[PDB]
Amino acid sequence: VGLTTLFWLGAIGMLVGTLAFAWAGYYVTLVGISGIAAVAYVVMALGVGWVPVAERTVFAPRYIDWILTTPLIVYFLGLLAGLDSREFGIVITLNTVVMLAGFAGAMVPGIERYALFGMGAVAFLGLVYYLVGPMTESASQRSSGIKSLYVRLRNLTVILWAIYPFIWLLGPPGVALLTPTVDVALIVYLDLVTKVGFGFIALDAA
Ligand SMILES: *C/C=C(C)/C=C/C=C(C)/C=C/C1=C(C)CCCC1(C)C
Ligand SMILES: [Cl-]
Repeated sequence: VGLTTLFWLGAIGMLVGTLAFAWAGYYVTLVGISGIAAVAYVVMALGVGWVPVAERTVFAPRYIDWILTTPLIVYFLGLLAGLDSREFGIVITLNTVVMLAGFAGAMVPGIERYALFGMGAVAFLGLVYYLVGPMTESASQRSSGIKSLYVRLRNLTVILWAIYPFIWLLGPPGVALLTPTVDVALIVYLDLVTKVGFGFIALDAA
């Protein structure tokens, strides 16, 4: 099982999700979430964007993907919760800090990269606070079914997103403990669940 095989698997999974969401069509956002990831995985499957950094290999399309798709996931959750256009700005700003810090830390060869990782971790804790607190208060004002859908997507999001920084740190970008193949396999699984699984839970409730 090679890296390219794993990338193709993620590509296929994102494509199936993309077509499913487009057919059922919120729906436009889900198409963007999995559609963008599909492209990133194909590019990586073709061997494009594999950037050598010191002694590790960094996958640049992954971070462009995350920077564009994760704010769309937060946007989807913000619509469910009924956020005013100002609350959107805070959470999307916090999200972008996490994503940019990870992208920069991955691309820096020296230990300064752990300083960038730490900053993303701090901003992530602030993002979790807004999901579990203010956004949950806001979602409470909606129908019982909308509130229930928000809570289920929120917990899926919070629990799984919290695993990514550990995979990053244990993988090549960090202490380089986990091997690239295992690290990639774990992230392909998480990407598929936080995007396509996310989407199908929304379809089921609709
Ligand atoms: C579809 C892709 C998803 C949902 C990716 C999520 C990624 C994260 C939640 C990553 C978080 C990180 C930290 C909290 C600190 C810095 C390193 C990151 C980017 C792995
Ligand atoms: Cl990476």
